[PDB]
Amino acid sequence: GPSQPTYPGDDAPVEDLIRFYDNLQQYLNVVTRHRY
Amino acid sequence: GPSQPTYPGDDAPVEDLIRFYDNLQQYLNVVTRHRY
Repeated sequence: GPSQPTYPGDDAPVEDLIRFYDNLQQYLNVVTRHRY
Repeated sequence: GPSQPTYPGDDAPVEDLIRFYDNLQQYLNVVTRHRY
């Protein structure tokens, strides 16, 4: 659902950043409902 | 370039989250070079 994605940190490795990217993808998909 | 994207905050509005999404898109595009 509209789960607020957790931010690992600034020094987070690119893999976890990919994770955050996908988690933001899901979150944004939900909250924006593709209105951007 | 590989500019480390700035994190606005947890309560950041979805627009700025879109911004961070695109900034992460650029950053990840660079650093991963599409290897994910």
